[PDB]
Amino acid sequence: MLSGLNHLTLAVSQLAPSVAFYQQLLGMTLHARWDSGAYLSCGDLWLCLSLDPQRRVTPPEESDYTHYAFSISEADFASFAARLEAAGVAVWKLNRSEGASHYFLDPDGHKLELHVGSLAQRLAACREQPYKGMVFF
Amino acid sequence: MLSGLNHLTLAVSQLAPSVAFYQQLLGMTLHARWDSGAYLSCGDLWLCLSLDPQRRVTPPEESDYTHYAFSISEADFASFAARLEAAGVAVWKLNRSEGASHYFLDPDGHKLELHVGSLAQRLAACREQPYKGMVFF
Ligand SMILES: CCOC(=O)c1cn[nH]c1C(F)(F)F
Ligand SMILES: CCOC(=O)c1cn[nH]c1C(F)(F)F
Ligand SMILES: [Mn+2]
Ligand SMILES: [Mn+2]
Repeated sequence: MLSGLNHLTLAVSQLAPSVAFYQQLLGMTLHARWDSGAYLSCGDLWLCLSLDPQRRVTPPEESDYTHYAFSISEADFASFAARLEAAGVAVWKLNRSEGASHYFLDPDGHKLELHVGSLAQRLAACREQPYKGMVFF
Repeated sequence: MLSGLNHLTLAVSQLAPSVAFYQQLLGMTLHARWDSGAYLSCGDLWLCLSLDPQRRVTPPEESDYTHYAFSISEADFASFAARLEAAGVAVWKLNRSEGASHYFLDPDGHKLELHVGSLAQRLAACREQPYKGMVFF
């Protein structure tokens, strides 16, 4: 069967600023780069940045809710979010509808998130403050 | 410091067919559903389906290369690809890279992939045959 995400590939319009964002600003590990892409890791996540002439820099009001959340500890969350804010990283959402999260944009408008907590923790929180019509299996 | 992918959220235009696709066709575990979304798991992956009227059913020629690859063993790959083919799931690309890959579309046109092989396997292959302009770190 399927077991886990093998990799996440993000199309990027300009490779160098995107590599810098994920490696320098977000602290991911850069393993390789080439004329048309880069491979990074974030813990056990394999991230590929793929230079794509079709990628457009997309304002958040023009894209749907598809988004990518990265895990961060409760101890590190607030200072990392504040550092992104002070660095001028654009945002896309403010209301915490799914727990402790910070919503921010990459250089091409990919919708990213810092989140504290696992799926198990989110299900437990939802039992007390469920979403409308929620059923648990 | 970021420790991995916390969750992947896909915006969907119709919740019921998307739940059917990810749970029944792709075999992911459904943990909860509410009027506007669902939580599933696939190995370590936390997947959220979020009902979003802004989601367009998007032909693959009209979206960029951003895509989501799921892990499967080599031994299971061919029968899973055949299951998708029997279900009429469209393919958006042929494999031309190392490691088995099957490139398929979800009901809204999200670009998915089945892939066999890790980042370490890819890096080893690239060291032997580097892409144009490739540098390692
Ligand atoms: C850590 C300094 O970097 C930034 O503030 C920033 C903001 N957007 N991209 C960056 C980058 F690429 F330099 F990492
Ligand atoms: C793709 C090889 O280039 C690199 O790894 C790299 C890293 N900083 N700058 C480069 C450059 F200029 F070659 F694009
Ligand atoms: Mn989220
Ligand atoms: Mn891929």
